[PDB]
Amino acid sequence: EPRNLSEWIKELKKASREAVILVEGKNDKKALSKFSIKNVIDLSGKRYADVVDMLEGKWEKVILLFDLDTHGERINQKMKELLSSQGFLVDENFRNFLKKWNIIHIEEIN
Amino acid sequence: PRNLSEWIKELKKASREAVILVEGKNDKKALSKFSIKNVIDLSGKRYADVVDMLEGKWEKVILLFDLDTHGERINQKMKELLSSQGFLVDENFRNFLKKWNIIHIEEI
Repeated sequence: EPRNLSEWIKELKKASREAVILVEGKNDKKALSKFSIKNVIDLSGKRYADVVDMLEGKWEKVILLFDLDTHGERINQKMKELLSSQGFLVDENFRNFLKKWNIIHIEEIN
Repeated sequence: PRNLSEWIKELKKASREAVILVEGKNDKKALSKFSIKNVIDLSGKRYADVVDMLEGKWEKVILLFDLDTHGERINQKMKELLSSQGFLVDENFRNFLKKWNIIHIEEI
């Protein structure tokens, strides 16, 4: 749907009122904050189960936004499997959309 | 160490006296192939989980995070945390990789 990064960010912000965004680092969270996207959880420094416990009974959907490099893909797969196993709806549409553009690290949006 | 082979030999020796910290499970697996087993992977753990695992058991920790931006940030974070908690932090092995331009532990 989005034609450019600007529209992608607008759509992500709207979606963030209905689902939590998961990223790897604090800097990824900061980059999103600049675009007024605040409903974000950074994984580094947390057990995977900590994310589950934080979302339980509060959010049903999670938007996965890990980097598009090998490191990010492994984490993406791990969290996708974990969250789905715990009953959460996993949204990969936003991350998959970025695969068509020249970007690897979410931090690049800043 | 004069080369990567000796670096591995020295790291293995040092791993009997200090714990090695890496970012991922795959980095840990890579070291395991060289019979270096005293390694903790950070992904999936709270920074404080590492402190609790080492307290009273190990006094020194060898930092072996990748040299990329992601790795350097984690290296600085763990260096500051571990030192604040009383652990001796060893960056000598990692710095040798910097010298040989070895960015990822999995590359070894």
